[PDB]
Amino acid sequence: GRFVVWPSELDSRLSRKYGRIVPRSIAVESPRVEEIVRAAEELKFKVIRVEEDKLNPEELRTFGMIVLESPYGKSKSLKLIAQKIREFRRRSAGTLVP
Repeated sequence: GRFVVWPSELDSRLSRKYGRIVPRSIAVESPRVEEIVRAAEELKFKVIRVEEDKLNPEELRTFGMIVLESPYGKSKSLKLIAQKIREFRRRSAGTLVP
């Protein structure tokens, strides 16, 4: 259905109390809004709206939200998005370790 994606929800750097929803091993480090949008697009989700606000200032320096429509539930959608981002980054780096 339609739901919002907040980068913290799939960020492996974070604890669950602080917002991570996705299992630790599936989550990716510092998911960027642009990465989430591209992942959603590759998964053929419909991107409704993207908001990104960067303000000169700590943890509130960056704000980002993506409104998506997916054929799947939010939890499954988030897992697929996280996996797609990992795949993206690996493709670009072309290497496993630094």
